[PDB]
Amino acid sequence: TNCDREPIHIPGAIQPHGVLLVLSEPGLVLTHASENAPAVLGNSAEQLLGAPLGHFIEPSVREPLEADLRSARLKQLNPLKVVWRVDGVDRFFDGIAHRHQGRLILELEPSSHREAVPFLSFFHAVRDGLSRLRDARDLQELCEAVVQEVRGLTGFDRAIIYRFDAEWNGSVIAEARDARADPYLGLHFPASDIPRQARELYQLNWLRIIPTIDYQPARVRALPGHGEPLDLSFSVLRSVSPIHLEYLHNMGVQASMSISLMKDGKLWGLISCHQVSGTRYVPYEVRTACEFLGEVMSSLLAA
Amino acid sequence: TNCDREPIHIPGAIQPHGVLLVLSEPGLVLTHASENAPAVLGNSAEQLLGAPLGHFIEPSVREPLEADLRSARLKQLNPLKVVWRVDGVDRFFDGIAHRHQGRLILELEPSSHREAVPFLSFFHAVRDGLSRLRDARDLQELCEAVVQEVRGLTGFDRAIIYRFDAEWNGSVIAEARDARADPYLGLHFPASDIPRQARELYQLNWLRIIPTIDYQPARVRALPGHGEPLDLSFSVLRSVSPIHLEYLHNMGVQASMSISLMKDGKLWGLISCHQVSGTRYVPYEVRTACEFLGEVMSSLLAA
Ligand SMILES: */C=C\C1=C(C)C(=O)N/C1=C\c1[nH]c(Cc2[nH]c(/C=C3\NC(=O)C(C=C)=C3C)c(C)c2CCC(=O)O)c(CCC(=O)O)c1C
Ligand SMILES: */C=C\C1=C(C)C(=O)N/C1=C\c1[nH]c(Cc2[nH]c(/C=C3\NC(=O)C(C=C)=C3C)c(C)c2CCC(=O)O)c(CCC(=O)O)c1C
Repeated sequence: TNCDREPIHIPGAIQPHGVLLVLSEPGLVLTHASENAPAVLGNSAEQLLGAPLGHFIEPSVREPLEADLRSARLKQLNPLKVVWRVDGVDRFFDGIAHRHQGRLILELEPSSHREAVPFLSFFHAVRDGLSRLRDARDLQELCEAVVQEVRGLTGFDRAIIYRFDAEWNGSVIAEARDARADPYLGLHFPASDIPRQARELYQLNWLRIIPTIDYQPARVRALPGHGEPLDLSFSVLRSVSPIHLEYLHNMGVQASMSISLMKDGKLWGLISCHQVSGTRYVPYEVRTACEFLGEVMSSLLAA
Repeated sequence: TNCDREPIHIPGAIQPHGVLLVLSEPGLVLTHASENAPAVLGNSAEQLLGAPLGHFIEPSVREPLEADLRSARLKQLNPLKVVWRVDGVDRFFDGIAHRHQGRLILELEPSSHREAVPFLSFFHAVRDGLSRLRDARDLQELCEAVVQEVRGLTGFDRAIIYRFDAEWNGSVIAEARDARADPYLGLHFPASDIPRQARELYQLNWLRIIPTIDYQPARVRALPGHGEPLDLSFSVLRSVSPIHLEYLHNMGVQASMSISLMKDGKLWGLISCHQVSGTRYVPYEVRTACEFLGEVMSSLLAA
């Protein structure tokens, strides 16, 4: 048994700082809604399950949202602009929608505290970041550039490159840190700290974020006949394995984010980030800029 | 003599669809203004020369603009938001500012016809583009990906990869085209079609755009004692060599854009684009996304 066996892709629950919905196609009837919807959205699961999405959307953004949701080109279209009209009182969300195993999953995170131009911060992050990565003259300089850039953009206490060896053991080959975070640079860890089914999932889904390791999972409720494990492999809000939360607690880490580094189709390593005290809800534009930099680094892993 | 000798970096004039200003430091007094300022800005050179920039800027965007102009971090801060208050009647511009040879040059192009979210189109362009470039499995697939993406983003009739050989002759090794543009794929051209001082300039300044080859150059006027050739090497609006305009006329090309491809610090090739009929004022976000893709391709020129 041991670590390789837990089915981390179907926990039945999400991290409660966003809301997860499942939408029928083509009608966009909600078949599933996470149970934190009252706190986040201002509606109960009973109001949600079996209602059409449009009923809750401010009418002027409604048709474009529905058009996007039916597009597949789906992302490419993320993030979706979601204005949730309840009281109302519009609430604003970035929607991240994806299709997996026959389900259309729409995840809602509250739109950033504004106020700077939308997507300007992404524009600058990836331009400045690309040119620092291109200054690197070898693999070690690349790693140190990436970790400095990611720590700069996010404000995480620690950011490392964690490289896998042939046996899937890993080592900390680059680190940028606040002084206040103990230095992990140079440490090697056994393969079971990132077990096989996690590594397999992380070859497909290149980003995970845990803005606080102390949260109450919000169960995903479903219409009768629906529900039945929801495959959450590509869902950003997926509740993470409790044994990993305990590992982070024991490391003394309150919040985490990691990004897969790919090479020739195979997981090569991770950019891994920790907040040592306090939480870390990384804004959408920052997270996405960091993933973009990880894709650039992955493409450069030919030098 | 021949082609290598013309001093293309100091033509004394600009392409008239934007305005070029030179600003003193730290006071931001205009020492130079291109003579098309009446058409573009609504002020004469006489009103401009020796006035402080702030006098013309809408007061609520004035302090941040001046702060940026004095920053160096200068870009990194481009584009600058420039609201020009004359009549007034605000007019809106993207400012591209740079320092070169001791001058602070501010170039003003009219802000795009709006209306979509600012920088959203850049966000999508570089994300979708990066993932198509990463699908390429060899140099030829890379070239064909780049040319398809750039043509898709811009709408140019033709987009090619033009690769330099050891003697600086070039060949068209990839092409995407409207059918209506003759195919240049496979053609080789002599080194003098892109002469030595152009190639040297294009190792430093990675983008040039000619939205119409038929334009009246707008001379750059200067305060007494100033003026004296303005080095326009890094200026986007720099008027281009008339012999090159004739070459484009003769190719049957009405508008052009090219991007340098760099490898190990040396010019490797160009992404070159043509509009065969009609003009092509590529919006700022599109141009900048194309340059970003050229930087990615340049970084990948290790495979
Ligand atoms: C057998 C069970 C497990 C033991 C024992 C253990 O130590 N982890 C077990 C299961 C497990 N881990 C993860 C995900 C995971 N683990 C890491 C490990 C590290 N983070 C670091 O910074 C370092 C070294 C400094 C190590 C080593 C990481 C980065 C991750 C990814 C998640 C994150 O970024 O925090 C999982 C999967 C958790 C999930 O996706 O649900 C499991 C089951
Ligand atoms: C000796 C004078 C010149 C002769 C003869 C000639 O043919 N060109 C001469 C000078 C010259 N060229 C350029 C810039 C330039 N030339 C090219 C050439 C090509 N564009 C194509 O698509 C192809 C093949 C299909 C060729 C070959 C290009 C791309 C450029 C860059 C400008 C642009 O993108 O249109 C200059 C410099 C012009 C300037 O920067 O002021 C000069 C002096």
